[PDB]
Amino acid sequence: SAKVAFSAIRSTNHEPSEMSNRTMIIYFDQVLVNIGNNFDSERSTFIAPRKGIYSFNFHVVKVYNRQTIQVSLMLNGWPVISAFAGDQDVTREAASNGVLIQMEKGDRAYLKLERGNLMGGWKYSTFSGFLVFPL
Amino acid sequence: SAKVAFSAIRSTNHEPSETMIIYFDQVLVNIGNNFDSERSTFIAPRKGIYSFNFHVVKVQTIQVSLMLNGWPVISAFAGDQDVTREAASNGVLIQMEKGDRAYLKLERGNLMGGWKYSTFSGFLVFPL
Amino acid sequence: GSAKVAFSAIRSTRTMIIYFDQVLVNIGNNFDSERSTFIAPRKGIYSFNFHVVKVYNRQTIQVSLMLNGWPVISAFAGDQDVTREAASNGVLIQMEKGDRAYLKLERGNLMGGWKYSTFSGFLVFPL
Ligand SMILES: *[C@@H]1O[C@H](CO)[C@@H](O)[C@H](O)[C@H]1NC(C)=O
Repeated sequence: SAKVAFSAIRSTNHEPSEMSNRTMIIYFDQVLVNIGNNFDSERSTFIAPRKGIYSFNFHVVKVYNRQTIQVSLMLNGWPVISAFAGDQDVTREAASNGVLIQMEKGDRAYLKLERGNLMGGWKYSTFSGFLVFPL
Repeated sequence: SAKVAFSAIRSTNHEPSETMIIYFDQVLVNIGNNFDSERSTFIAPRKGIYSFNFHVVKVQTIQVSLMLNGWPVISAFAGDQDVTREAASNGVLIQMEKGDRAYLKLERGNLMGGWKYSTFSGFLVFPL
Repeated sequence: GSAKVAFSAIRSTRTMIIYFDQVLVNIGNNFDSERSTFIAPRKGIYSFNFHVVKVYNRQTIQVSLMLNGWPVISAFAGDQDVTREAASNGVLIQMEKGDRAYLKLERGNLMGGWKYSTFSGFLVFPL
């Protein structure tokens, strides 16, 4: 209803599943907040419970930054915003962006690795979201 | 009044138009219409705490300062190393009055090749 | 009233706790100790975001958001040659009354200082 919020973090440097390599969906294992449980089980897809304005924020951190990576915030399979990183030799680098989106009942919001790979594991990556107000 | 929010994106790599103000053509969210027509200015409709967030993406060292009534409040920097793209990002909460104007100014550098994928967001957290 | 909790601070000109002298917003006065410290007044979901600016070029820094002396999220800037690189991250947290949230310089020393570093947070909704 009025209180919907999720907060996830990848607490581990493990490689992606070969199921996750296909779908190109970035998943998060450690869930710090899930109010209304609309952020589902390690699929890392948010299901809008009702109509309203929602906030979204992500940071995709990588240990290996050789090849460029592009992360796109998806809405029902269509990209909304994008973040860019890679082509670096650094300690750790984050591809980060945030946006507010008007959602209708049942929309799906998730992160897709449009380009690059998650070799060496993404760790300390974050994905947050909450309902600002329903409309 | 109670529910105020905006959200905009630079959807094309087009060169800037003629004031040193970074505008965004694609508006996802505008609740209350307090974010003006295809430019960067948000006008506070009531006293309260407002959230603001911006990610200005480029393709030289540019400084983006979040302006409030003509003075800078926070600043972001994007030193151009050997990269395809780079973002100057920051965010803050500000206490604002009815009539205050928050917008993004490009203090240093220029945006050529476009500032595509740059975002700007903001909403009223609670009134006062 | 009790449902309105928000703070935001910048850094202008020990336990490795980063501080932000200029306080833009403090509603409820629950951010104190001349830094990014903040005690939750009530149980609920709180938002947090921070940008720690790596001023000097050749350094590497790591900033960890702390919850009662334990890291929750980490931000990284360094091993590069770019001036004023931001170690940034954000998270929502479930917290109870008395929980302390602050920023710790986990690795490195902010050289050239840190300036235009921001640290803000607010109560999304109580529980
Ligand atoms: C998924 O792709 C990454 C990057 O190539 C690889 O390291 C990982 O092993 C792949 N997953 C599986 C299950 O092989």
